[PDB]
Amino acid sequence: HTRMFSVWVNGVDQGDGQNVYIRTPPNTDPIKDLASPALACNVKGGEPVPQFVSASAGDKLTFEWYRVKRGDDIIDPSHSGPITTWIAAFTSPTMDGTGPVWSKIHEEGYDASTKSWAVDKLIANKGMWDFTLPSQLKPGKYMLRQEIVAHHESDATFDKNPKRGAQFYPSCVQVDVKGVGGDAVPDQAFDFNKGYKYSDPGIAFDMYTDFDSYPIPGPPVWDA
Ligand SMILES: OC[C@H]1O[C@@H](O[C@H]2[C@H](O)[C@@H](O)[C@H](O[C@H]3[C@H](O)[C@@H](O)[C@H](O[C@H]4[C@H](O)[C@@H](O)[C@H](O[C@H]5[C@H](O)[C@@H](O)[C@H](O[C@H]6[C@H](O)[C@@H](O)[C@H](O)O[C@@H]6CO)O[C@@H]5CO)O[C@@H]4CO)O[C@@H]3CO)O[C@@H]2CO)[C@H](O)[C@@H](O)[C@@H]1O
Ligand SMILES: [Cu+2]
Repeated sequence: HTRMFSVWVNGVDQGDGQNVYIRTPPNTDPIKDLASPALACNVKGGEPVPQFVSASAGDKLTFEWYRVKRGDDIIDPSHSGPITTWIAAFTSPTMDGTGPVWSKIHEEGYDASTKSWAVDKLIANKGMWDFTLPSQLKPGKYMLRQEIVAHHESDATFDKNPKRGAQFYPSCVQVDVKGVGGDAVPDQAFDFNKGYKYSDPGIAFDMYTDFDSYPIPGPPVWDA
């Protein structure tokens, strides 16, 4: 259990984002049903918030996460798994992030050298998660989506044991991308309800064995 507090732009906190520029769900509960409309932007994903983060293409962004209170333990260390970041054009305000619209822009999963997960790193860096807005990206509004997947109970699938299964923690942020950017339009058009399946070995994943690597679900990072 976890959710986002604010976004930082080149190391500058834009201030509490919850129901401002983040589509903040009412609590920290996980999505587990891969058929749920909420898989994409969580439980209030379809409700506009009034603001957009201001950034230029190429800018470094930091997503800041918390569990109960800002600056706390962030998420339970049991909750090992990867952290992926996505982009989609802002089609209309009542978009909810369903359909074939997403391109993946960053991922960290399992680092075998350190035996460290993305989540272990999120914790040790106090809920701060960094990535870059592609410098080639075309100026305009987009939704960013960033997702912690936790695998403490991914050793079964939800469809077989509803009391278990992988847990998805998606956060969608509204961003007005300015500066020069380039001509890149995100064009992987990945659909989460279609594209995440119980058969994916990055979902049906047993973290309680001697494993050497973790296959992160979805396409590779957008070639930009
Ligand atoms: O399978 C074989 C292997 O098993 C391993 O053991 C595993 C085991 O399999 C697995 O089932 C187990 O799972 C437990 C997790 O480890 C543990 O983290 C999890 O704790 C949850 C807890 O269930 C939940 O209630 C709690 O909810 C909080 C939430 O954190 C918090 O954000 C929210 O806060 C709200 C405030 O209260 C409110 O004031 C404010 O306004 O809103 C906030 C939210 O917006 O409150 C809720 C409820 O109070 O979250 C915690 C986690 O943070 O429990 C799981 C059990 O169901 O893990 C085991 C390992 O750890 C063996 O280890 C291995 O040997 C075997 O091979
Ligand atoms: Cu949890």
